Amino acid sequence: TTANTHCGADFCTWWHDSGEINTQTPVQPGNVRQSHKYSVQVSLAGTNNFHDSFVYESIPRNGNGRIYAPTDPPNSNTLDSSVDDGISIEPSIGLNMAWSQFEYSHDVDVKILATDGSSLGSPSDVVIRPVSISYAISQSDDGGIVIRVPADANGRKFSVEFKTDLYTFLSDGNEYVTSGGSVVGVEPTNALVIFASPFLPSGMIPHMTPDNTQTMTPGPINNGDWGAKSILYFPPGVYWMNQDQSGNSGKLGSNHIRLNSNTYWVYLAPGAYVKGAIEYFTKQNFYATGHGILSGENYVYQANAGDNYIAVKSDSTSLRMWWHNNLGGGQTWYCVGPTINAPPFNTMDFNGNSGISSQISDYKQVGAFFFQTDGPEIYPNSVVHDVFWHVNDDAIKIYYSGASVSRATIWKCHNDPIIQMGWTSRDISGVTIDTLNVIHTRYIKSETVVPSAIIGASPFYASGMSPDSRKSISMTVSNVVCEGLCPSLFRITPLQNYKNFVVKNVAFPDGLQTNSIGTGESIIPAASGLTMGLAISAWTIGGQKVTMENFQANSLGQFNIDGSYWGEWQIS
Repeated sequence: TTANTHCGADFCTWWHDSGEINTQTPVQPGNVRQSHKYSVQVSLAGTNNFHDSFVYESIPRNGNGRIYAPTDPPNSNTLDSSVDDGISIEPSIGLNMAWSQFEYSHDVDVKILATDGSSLGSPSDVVIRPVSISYAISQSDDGGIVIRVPADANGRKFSVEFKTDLYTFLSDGNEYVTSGGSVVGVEPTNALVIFASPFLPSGMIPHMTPDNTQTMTPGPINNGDWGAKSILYFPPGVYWMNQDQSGNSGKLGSNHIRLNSNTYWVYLAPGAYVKGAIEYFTKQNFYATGHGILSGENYVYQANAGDNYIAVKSDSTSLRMWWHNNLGGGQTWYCVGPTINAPPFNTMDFNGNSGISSQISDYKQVGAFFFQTDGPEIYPNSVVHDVFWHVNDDAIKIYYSGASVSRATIWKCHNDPIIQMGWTSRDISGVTIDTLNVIHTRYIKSETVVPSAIIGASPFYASGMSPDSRKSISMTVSNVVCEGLCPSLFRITPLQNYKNFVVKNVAFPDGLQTNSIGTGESIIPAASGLTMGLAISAWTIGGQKVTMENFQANSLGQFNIDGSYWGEWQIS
């Protein structure tokens, strides 16, 4: 039955006429998975004039289950039993992520109701993360929860969490368990994320004509349907890859969009939902903008675009959501507005020549339950701001100089650190990360090869390598909050020098883990001939300051930094 939406310059919501409630299997090709538990509505602030806003839902394994090929029957267990895809207990306890996005320029109220017979609870039972930004919350007479969201040029991106819905993740140090063990995370069984986004900057909506734009028609995407125009435009509606590379129809997750070199802009309207992935070929500056969604939900784990999209890992040919393999040099990617859902592998890589950078803002990543779902690369001189990324691998990969990352909210599953700087020797300077909110983690294991930490550097990816004393990493990391019983601040295997490395204003309000798993302990081992020039200040845990008197492994900071570095680093 019919939704009551609103779209003006004040705020904009949307719907889909092919929503499907489904918690177990893939949705139909032309359908969109819709929240089984929540409705969301938006009104101008204080007016009690509520309009429907679609609530999407994403589930572990996308309903496909453990399958080797995208044409396999769902939940048929064709993936080899030895492959760990990053999912274990999550389906049996009902874990999923729902979200709703709208556009706004004026203060609004957001109303949430349950649709499955649940009681949401009183307003005092609600927590909104990141906790750095608080909200006025009230209860309506029908039991609904109402949140006042003020206008903000940067928008707001937040998780609404109800006490009686929370699941407690327990681990024995090797696997999640249903009782006993140690607490490694507390988060919604049924997550609900709100994206209150600003309207796009005028320069990030392309000027489209019939001559310069291929306008797509909702329905199946057959090979070549995307054409060869400057701009590829997806208006509101549902779209899905429907053929394999040979042109056989009725196959999902069996191809991606290899753009003509003419096409430099992909524009996703609000209310567009595209099941696919994008590979650019152009040698000029290129774009991904708009408030639509690109979803990898039909792709299997590690889907190999060089081998029929099956679940065989290749670092070179496993499918990225945003990809390029033919860079010309002197290029910038402009990514402003999009949401990606359910990536099968690493989310973004641009290859071919080193002269690349990105400007990324108002950019979201959800439903990333699989291993290897890292955040986008942070190429030289990139500027990233106002992002919300769910990840089960490296969130922020600092491999290049000059980059800035600001106002990033990260929801971690159980693999690799928040910030990653390791794998090889690197020379980096001029990097700033500020206002970083880590709102959840749920590490099963305490690890250093894939560091379970906020600031991490993995050891050498290959044997017969030596740390390089002529190289150094320098950066500033400021205004960090980790919420919940948290992992360690630092796990760095030194592969080169650390110099003028500033870490300031870092808070762990709920404490570090202090369990027998050991995840809370920071670890920086000896590395002969290298310096560890860390300047740490204003580090608090549970509201108490970490100082030179309580930093140690068996005290508050749990900072097991090797004694060989004494004097090179300081906490103040």
